[PDB]
Amino acid sequence: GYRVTGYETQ
Repeated sequence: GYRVTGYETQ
């Protein structure tokens, strides 16, 4: 298994 996140704001 694995986990991933991403987040961005201008």
